[PDB]
Amino acid sequence: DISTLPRVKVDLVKPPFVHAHDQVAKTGPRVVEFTMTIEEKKLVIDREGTEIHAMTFNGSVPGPLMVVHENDYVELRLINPDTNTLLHNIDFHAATGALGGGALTQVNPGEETTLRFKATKPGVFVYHCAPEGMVPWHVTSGMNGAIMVLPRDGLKDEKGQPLTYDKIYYVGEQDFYVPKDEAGNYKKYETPGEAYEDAVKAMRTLTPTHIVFNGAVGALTGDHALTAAVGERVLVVHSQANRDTRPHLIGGHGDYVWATGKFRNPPDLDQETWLIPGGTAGAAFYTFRQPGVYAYVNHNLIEAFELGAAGHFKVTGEWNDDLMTSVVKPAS
Amino acid sequence: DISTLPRVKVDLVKPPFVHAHDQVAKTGPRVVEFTMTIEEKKLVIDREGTEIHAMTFNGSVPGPLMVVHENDYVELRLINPDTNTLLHNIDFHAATGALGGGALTQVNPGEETTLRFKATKPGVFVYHCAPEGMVPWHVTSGMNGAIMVLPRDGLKDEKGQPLTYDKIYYVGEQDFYVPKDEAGNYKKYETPGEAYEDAVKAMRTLTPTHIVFNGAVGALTGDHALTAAVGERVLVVHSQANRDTRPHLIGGHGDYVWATGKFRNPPDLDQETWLIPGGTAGAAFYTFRQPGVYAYVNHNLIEAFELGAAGHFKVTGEWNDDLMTSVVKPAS
Amino acid sequence: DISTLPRVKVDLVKPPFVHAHDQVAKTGPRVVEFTMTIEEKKLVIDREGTEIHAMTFNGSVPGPLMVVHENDYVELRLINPDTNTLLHNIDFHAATGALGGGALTQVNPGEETTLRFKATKPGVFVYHCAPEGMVPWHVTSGMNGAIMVLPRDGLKDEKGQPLTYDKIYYVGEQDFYVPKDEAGNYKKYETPGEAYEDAVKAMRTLTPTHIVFNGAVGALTGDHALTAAVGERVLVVHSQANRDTRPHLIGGHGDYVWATGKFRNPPDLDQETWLIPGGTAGAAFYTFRQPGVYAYVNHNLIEAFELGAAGHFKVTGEWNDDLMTSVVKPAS
Ligand SMILES: O=N[O-]
Ligand SMILES: O=N[O-]
Ligand SMILES: O=N[O-]
Ligand SMILES: [Cu+2]
Ligand SMILES: [Cu+2]
Ligand SMILES: [Cu+2]
Ligand SMILES: [Cu+2]
Ligand SMILES: [Cu+2]
Ligand SMILES: [Cu+2]
Repeated sequence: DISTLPRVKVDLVKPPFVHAHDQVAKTGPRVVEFTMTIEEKKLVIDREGTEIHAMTFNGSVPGPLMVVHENDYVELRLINPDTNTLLHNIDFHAATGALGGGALTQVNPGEETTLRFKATKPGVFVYHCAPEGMVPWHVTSGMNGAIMVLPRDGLKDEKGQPLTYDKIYYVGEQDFYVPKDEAGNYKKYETPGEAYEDAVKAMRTLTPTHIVFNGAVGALTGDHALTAAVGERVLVVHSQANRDTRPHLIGGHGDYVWATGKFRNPPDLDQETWLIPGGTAGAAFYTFRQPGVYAYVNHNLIEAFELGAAGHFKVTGEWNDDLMTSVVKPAS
Repeated sequence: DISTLPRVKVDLVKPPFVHAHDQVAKTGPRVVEFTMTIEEKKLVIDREGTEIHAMTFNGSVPGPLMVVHENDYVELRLINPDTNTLLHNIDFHAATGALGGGALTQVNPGEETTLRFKATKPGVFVYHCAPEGMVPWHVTSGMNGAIMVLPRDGLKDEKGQPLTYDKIYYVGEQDFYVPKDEAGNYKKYETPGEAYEDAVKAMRTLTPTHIVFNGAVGALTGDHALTAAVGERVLVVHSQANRDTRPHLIGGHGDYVWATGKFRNPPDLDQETWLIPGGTAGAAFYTFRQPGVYAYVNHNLIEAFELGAAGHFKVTGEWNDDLMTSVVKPAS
Repeated sequence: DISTLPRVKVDLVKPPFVHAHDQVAKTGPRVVEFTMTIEEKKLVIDREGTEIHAMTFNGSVPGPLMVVHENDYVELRLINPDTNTLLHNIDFHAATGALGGGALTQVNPGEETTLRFKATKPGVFVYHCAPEGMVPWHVTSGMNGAIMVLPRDGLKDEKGQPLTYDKIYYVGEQDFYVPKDEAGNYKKYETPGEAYEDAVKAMRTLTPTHIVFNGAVGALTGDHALTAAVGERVLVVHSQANRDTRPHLIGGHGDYVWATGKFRNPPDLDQETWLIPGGTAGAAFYTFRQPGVYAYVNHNLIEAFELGAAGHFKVTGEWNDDLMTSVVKPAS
């Protein structure tokens, strides 16, 4: 009887940060209560000042990472305020039935709904909006995120030994398809209905105009760079709701990688680059061994360095000259 | 001596259905005899009525799924009737030597040939036409299918326990590259020779105009939706002869997935989405747990919902409110 | 103390050949000394005579395959002669720290540098040039290669038994993005600075104009076809620094495949086609069973047969009619 289970309310945080949770379950199964509010808003996505009408869960692209344990129940209250103009819903790849919840969560502006589902499979999973007849538009406008369902005894390596992370970050990679005129400049629109056929035409090229981490070119750089220290074990969760991506930590590795994100499978070891299929979330564990700046990129380098799919880690600590050294510094 | 083996003639069926076979081999190795007749025909591939000149094995896109056991011999009689205009052949990725049989099966219109090969590796494998100098044209005009070579003791899970399916479906995903004029309308042609350079130019964009299951937008929907019942174990074989695809069952999972299709490898567990590389067939096993409509899609959602790469399952049975429930239905 | 280790100087060879090495380490850890000289040069990449300004390590696209054992130290002397015009550096995906060495190896023309790093993870790894603000231009102009770090006890199969290769080849697959005018003809340029914005614009299409093995259409064909004999165990290392590829040996298989190239993981068995993500190197082991010509291709067949991503193996020996035979040769 689900009514006899403990309930716990989670307060979500903005990516790339992740709400507090326990890796190993410290309670029995619980109903884990989340609330998200849909926000349609203008977002500046690049250095040129290109501004799109984003569709978001909780004001961010991506939506927040939700974290539960296997065989918990996830209960989501989804709010569509009357300040929005569109119908939205939510589909969880973690859930079973009703198009992942999409069939049960259609909310017009001024409506709310509450969905409960049992998290029966451990892994990281995409969630996204999926309104009938409009699915790729919503998803490619930013309306996606991920949920992590941890095994009750936490993560394990290929030999079944515990893998415990010290820090976790969530990188949502978003492909935008900003409509272009024939000269190649981005077009702007006065209503969603007036933008829609042009959105569809831009999507049908299959060529994103921008591919960004955390919602904008340069979002995970500067004062918003990811951080770690030498010796820290970091889990990076990475999702892409629509298009394949190939994450790579420049100067590092994926020590243990679940490229398709499902923790019942043994991880791949020592990866340089891993492929996360469109519509999947993956997770990579790394222990930093050197200080300095790392670039975390989609290793289609055009996507990384021309279209925006790159962020930085700033790592503190001691340099290890055994692992790498300049023997002769650049000279004539 | 192959002449001392039993011979069994198979009568093929139209995808997404699969000819009758045994999962566990009930005989010793056999020569399994198949016949396919090449048919060049006009096919309407979308709701707008876009009509292409398809090149098919046995009148269908994809070609039929052939099913044998490891170390059977496959004997194929390939017929190119004099009503066709082109040279064709057949390459099996399951076979060893002679470009998969392609070098030995070149048939002009009015010719036939018979190829025999030993199915030495268990898995699902693409087959396709591959005439010298014209390969991608034939393949992207529909001339591809798959063959499943089952282990003699049937499929096994990651622990080596039997996995037995109740139903099997074959989804062939086809990328078409319909030539477009500068305004973006599809062009039409009076002969294959007159279409060819325009075909090549359209292929060189690397951007399909259509991506469809079972040969047309909406082919696996409505009265042609895939079916199952709650509790049924279903194997979905999915092939793509030219381009990567990322299947996803909306509302379900791949309980056991061989994303690159080869059964000597342990399956990946609990997949949301899996990547099948171009030129590969993969196979996903799922036990349905909820009734209703599921969408089976390529999870590039643009490819799914704008370009045609989506089908439906209709699943009968009892709803499980423990797994998913609406707690508060959408309301003001 | 690294000064007490043996030093061994390697003389590199042109791809697809690989310098001589031992599969099983016959010495303790060593400092393995390599020298590469950067060469900017004009290269004819297709049958039409399209000529690009290539940027190379050691005069070749790809750069040479370096081969060391796990926990060796790699010491590279990188030379940028004053005959070149650009700044270059080198990033090794095998290395840990300083952006894979990129931060420590920036060499102006007329400069050289020496980097040492410990090869701590066994696998095949990409290396490439990565100058700040210009990364995809250098990489997509040919400035990439791979390094193989073998386990000290050589390669092993999925059961931990030795896999020993008789021959090894390195296939570098390169995506070029040759700028096109509006009519679609390739443009030509009088300086790198004058080409750069057009390079960027061509890259931003995400649609390569050429995809080639060993630096040009047809490079691994004819007198430069790869060779083997029936019964020979061949390892093919394949890298792609920027874009996903899906290798396939037409008429063969990948008996044992490390699609993401890392030897601590068990190989995938019996692959028809495998996906190597952009920014990764993979390795496939095959024992030839039939003589004749094989085509080794990217199984996006458009990329293979229209854009250049295809090479040949010529295999000597005895035909096995048990594995494949023409029963009835093509006839009326
Ligand atoms: O085929 N693009 O996901
Ligand atoms: O690179 N397309 O398969
Ligand atoms: O998304 N191309 O690597
Ligand atoms: Cu929405
Ligand atoms: Cu989805
Ligand atoms: Cu054909
Ligand atoms: Cu093929
Ligand atoms: Cu360079
Ligand atoms: Cu790199």
